[PDB]
Amino acid sequence: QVLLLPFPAAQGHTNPMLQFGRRLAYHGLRPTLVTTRYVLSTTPPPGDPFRVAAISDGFDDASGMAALPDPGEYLRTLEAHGARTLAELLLSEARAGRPARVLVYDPHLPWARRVARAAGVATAAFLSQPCAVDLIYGEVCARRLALPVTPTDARGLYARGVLGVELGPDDVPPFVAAPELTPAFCEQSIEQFAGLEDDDDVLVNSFSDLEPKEAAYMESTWRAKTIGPSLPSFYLDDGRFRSTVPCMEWLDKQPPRSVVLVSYGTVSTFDVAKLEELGNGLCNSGKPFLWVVRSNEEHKLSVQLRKKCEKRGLIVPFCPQLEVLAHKATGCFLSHCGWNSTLEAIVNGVPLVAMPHWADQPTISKYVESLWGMGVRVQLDKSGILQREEVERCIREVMDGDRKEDYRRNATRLMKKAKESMQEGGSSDKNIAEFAAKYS
Ligand SMILES: O=c1ccn([C@@H]2O[C@H](COP(=O)(O)OP(=O)(O)O[C@H]3O[C@H](CO)[C@@H](O)[C@H](O)[C@H]3F)[C@@H](O)[C@H]2O)c(=O)[nH]1
Ligand SMILES: CC1=C[C@H]2O[C@@H]3CC[C@](C)([C@@]2(C)CC1)[C@]31CO1
Repeated sequence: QVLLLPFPAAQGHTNPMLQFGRRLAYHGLRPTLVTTRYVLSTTPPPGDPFRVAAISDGFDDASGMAALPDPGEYLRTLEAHGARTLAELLLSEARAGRPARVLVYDPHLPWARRVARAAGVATAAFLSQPCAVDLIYGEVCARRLALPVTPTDARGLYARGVLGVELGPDDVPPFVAAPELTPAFCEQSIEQFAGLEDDDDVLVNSFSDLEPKEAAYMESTWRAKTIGPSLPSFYLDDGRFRSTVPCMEWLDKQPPRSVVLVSYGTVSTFDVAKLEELGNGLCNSGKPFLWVVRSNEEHKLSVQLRKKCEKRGLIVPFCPQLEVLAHKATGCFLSHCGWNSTLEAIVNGVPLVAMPHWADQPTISKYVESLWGMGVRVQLDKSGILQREEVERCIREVMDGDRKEDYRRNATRLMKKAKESMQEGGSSDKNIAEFAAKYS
């Protein structure tokens, strides 16, 4: 048995780990998704070839995140209850005749390691953020960089050939460049790396052609092996689809490369004025657009703005984002540049307009714009606000610019390297097959 333990609830942690698990099953391993009782009760299971098992974060009936909006407080409770119930699960599983061969875990759950190790179970950390950000956190954890991290430290990393781009103040990861803003997330980001060297394996959802210096450093410093992009094999053109979702039918009616997909992710919240600038920007661009506005956010949307969006947009609460990104009508993606989103754009060859909020997004956005060349980043005004004119300018810059073809050329180029990495003999595929063999 292979246990897979993502950060619970966090869809940006769970899909990639599930896809890695399908490849393990292809090689003969048996994967089990481990998740909270709440999420189990309130979500269909993944299905074959996965078993499911449960632990508790304390809130088996309510959402604990909702209950404990203070993040330090939630993490503390997840740790107390998760660690206890994971220990219980490792024993109950052995007693049922399914002893865990390895626990693959998100090291945003640092406690998972100690519990597995004390139960005698091999451990494999699964990093779901890019090498470039991972390694900076790593440098802090290893006491080679002090907090706060500065553009000067970043420039040393670039000068040493470790980072492939020079990060300015808006590009350094804010959790360690401005730790005061987010104390719990700083500590969580850094503590990923505490004890990592005791792991049997360390894995990262990226591919080495995308971040070659950063992946090489992560490997020689932390034994990190690239196993991504961890996406369904169909999108990767890997031989060894079409849904009925209504928004796909709308998209079927649009001309080729005409549509802007717009999504700011599952976590971040936008206030009314910010939604107003984003949505007016979209309407003002004159492009068709599929704008994802979550159920828990849509009450911030005025009737007027909503009516303006009807002329050539469609607003939905959720879309099948991979399917949309693979669709012929889709011309670019205005994205917060979460890592999962960015990798999905890359595998589909879709150029990006980046509008980062935090975590790894500012750094990712800088790579998009400078090293990868597959898009542009929105420039906030002097006081930190995104204006509708900037949203509109960037959409039009990517879709009608003199550099329209540069963004497309790079996105296509990187699409092909991403597919190669995950096909048989590719750099990521090889690390997957090695891991598979190790535990079979
Ligand atoms: O309508 C929808 C909306 C989303 N999805 C899918 O949900 C996932 C969103 O992941 P992404 O990394 O872009 O956003 P999120 O989990 O906020 O990322 C956090 O977690 C990431 C991983 O640690 C991190 O890089 C990032 O900074 C964090 F914000 C991605 O697989 C989408 O395809 C969808 O299918 N339909
Ligand atoms: C609330 C939360 C959400 C997740 O998604 C976001 C990306 C990393 C992150 C620290 C975490 C894994 C963990 C904390 C998060 C808050 O930043």
